[PDB]
Amino acid sequence: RPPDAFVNRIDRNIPVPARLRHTPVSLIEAVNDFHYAMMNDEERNNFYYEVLKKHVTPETGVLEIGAGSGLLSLMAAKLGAKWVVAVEGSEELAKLARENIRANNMEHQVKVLHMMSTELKSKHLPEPPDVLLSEIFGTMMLGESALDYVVDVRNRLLKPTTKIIPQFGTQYAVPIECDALHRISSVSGWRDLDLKHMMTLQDTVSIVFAKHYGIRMNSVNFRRLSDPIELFRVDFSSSNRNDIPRRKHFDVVAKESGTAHAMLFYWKVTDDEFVMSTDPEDTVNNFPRDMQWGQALQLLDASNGPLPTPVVFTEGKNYNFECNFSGDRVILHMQLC
Amino acid sequence: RPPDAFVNRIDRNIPVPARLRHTPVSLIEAVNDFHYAMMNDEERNNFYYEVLKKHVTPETGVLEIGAGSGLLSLMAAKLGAKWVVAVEGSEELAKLARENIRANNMEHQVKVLHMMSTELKSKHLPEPPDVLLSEIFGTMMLGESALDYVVDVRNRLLKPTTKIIPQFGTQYAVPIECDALHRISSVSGWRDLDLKHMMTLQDTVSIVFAKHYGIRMNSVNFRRLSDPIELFRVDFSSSNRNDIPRRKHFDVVAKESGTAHAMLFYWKVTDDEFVMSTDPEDTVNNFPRDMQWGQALQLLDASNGPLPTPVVFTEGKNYNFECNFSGDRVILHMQLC
Ligand SMILES: Nc1ncnc2c1ncn2[C@@H]1O[C@H](CSCC[C@H](N)C(=O)O)[C@@H](O)[C@H]1O
Ligand SMILES: Nc1ncnc2c1ncn2[C@@H]1O[C@H](CSCC[C@H](N)C(=O)O)[C@@H](O)[C@H]1O
Repeated sequence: RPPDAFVNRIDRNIPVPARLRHTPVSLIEAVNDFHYAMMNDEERNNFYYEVLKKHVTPETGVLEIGAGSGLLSLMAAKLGAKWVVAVEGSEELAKLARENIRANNMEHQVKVLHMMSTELKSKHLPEPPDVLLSEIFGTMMLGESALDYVVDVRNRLLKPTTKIIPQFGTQYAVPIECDALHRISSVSGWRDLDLKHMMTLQDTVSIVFAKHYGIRMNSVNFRRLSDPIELFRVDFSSSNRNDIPRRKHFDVVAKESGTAHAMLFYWKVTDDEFVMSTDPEDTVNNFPRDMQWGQALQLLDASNGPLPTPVVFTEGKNYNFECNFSGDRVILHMQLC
Repeated sequence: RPPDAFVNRIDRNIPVPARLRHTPVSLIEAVNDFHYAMMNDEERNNFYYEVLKKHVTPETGVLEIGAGSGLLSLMAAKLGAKWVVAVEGSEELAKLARENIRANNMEHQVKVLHMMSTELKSKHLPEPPDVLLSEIFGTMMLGESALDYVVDVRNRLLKPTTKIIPQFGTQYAVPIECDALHRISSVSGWRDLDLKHMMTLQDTVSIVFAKHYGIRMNSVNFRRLSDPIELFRVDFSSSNRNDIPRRKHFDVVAKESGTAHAMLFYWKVTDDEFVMSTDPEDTVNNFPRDMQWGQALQLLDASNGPLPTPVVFTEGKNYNFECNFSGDRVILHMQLC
């Protein structure tokens, strides 16, 4: 009986079926919160299948960072890989991956190791892999430290001819007007009652996932006020942290007049002709993707006064933004200068 | 300098304006996550204004449970209340309420006490109030223990003629088919790869807010498969916990054929002719309400087998559900029998 069995925190008058009772709550939460949505992103699954298909042969050894359900590792095995090893940091997700492997009679082909990729050593593998596979992207592309984890494996366990899937990733930002977002992130007053003091607290610093607001970008009216800003691009086979500056400046030309309530962040990952994008334009008919990755938002303050100042764009004018990054390049912030 | 100053957990390369720097993170989170949306629910504000208007005179003393921003207490003062006392459990929200009161020059009329209502005593008030006011409703109506807190004050601090605002609340449930929800809460497979084992973990126990899924009910296709089920009704001036059974059974007649993926929960609060509803039908044009309260969902399992069994409705047939409550009546669960 696990100390964190699901049944423990449920009220004793509420029924819990046997299949859930003694399962750790953390696993039920991970699968219900994330994994069903991931597995229903058919375009994501197809992207990985098509890219793997270009590379996997009976002679190809495949290493995956982050087994999860085991789906992508199962794909590599389906495609006839020589061997597949997947690392998974979560003990319970590792067990679950093994169950899915068992269900598809592939225990002889796919091995799941419970460990973080940082702890993986050459002795844990039959030989250096021909393919390195991962899907550890966040709502922000590098949100789950994809670059750092791939770099660590790339430095230590691969060989010169190893194909890293996926190869490329680009993080974008675009200033947007969005009245729905504005109405849940600001206030002025109610009739003759002044509530402007509430604005002193407006969080124009944090990156917040659209999901956290309760919003799906594809389901509200918003306007992109400029062409997309490429914040940075990485090649997972060659890039390092220092390929991304700690501070960058961008000249943003307004294509539309309006209020830039927020910066909208989305990304695009590619490998040869195949593309995995979180641009709302590309996810109108991909509800599971909008639920699993969605997009991120940072509210914009034009200045540093006692109250936030709206960022107002006039068509045809230039707007300079300073982008600051954390050391690991995971956290960023856009400030009008 | 507070130990939990907002600036503390922000990366040192990311700018933070003075207005945010030394403010406790908990306050910034509460206001950004909840209070802007609340304050932009114009129908909620109008409901309270109109009900207060029926009762508040220069002779009326008003007690509010839960000051928050201070908006509703400010309304009572605007309407010319004799005196207004609002309790607020959060020290920082109490301070914020006081700031809003100051901004509207009403410090002589509205007093905010930092305490939970359970700690409020007769000596803290000028006299027993003529009006008790609260907006402590959750996504589930009793989710923030509204009944318990009102009952405690009602037992101790009021007088026979005290008007309790709002008077009535009714919690509803309705079985729904919703393909979008289904696609982020289930899986069967991917091509020839069997993923049915993942279904052993489907959480058909928890009440989960639509917001948590990332979903807004008014923005996805869903079908109500029966008339609404009234789970319980309360009169805040008279009801107690034992007016709600610990277990209830409901006969639900299918009006439509389809799969009942989930029970959808919403509520309606009334006082005389005025209504505050979280039924999606009533919130199509109230985005802030859908963001602040929204609706709740419980996934349905027809049985207690090793895998979940879909609940399938055929038009014209009867379906029996057992509703179990926690002791405080805050948590409930619907099970097909
Ligand atoms: N550096 C690392 N080492 C091992 N596991 C990791 C990791 N970073 C993330 N993970 C795990 O990787 C998974 C990412 S999501 C699962 C992806 C899965 N292969 C699929 O495509 O369907 C999570 O289960 C997480 O626990
Ligand atoms: N029993 C209780 N005693 C005191 N404060 C409470 C309470 N239950 C909830 N609260 C506080 O009540 C507030 C509810 S939301 C704020 C409502 C505000 N009066 C408005 O209508 O705009 C929160 O700030 C919460 O901290």
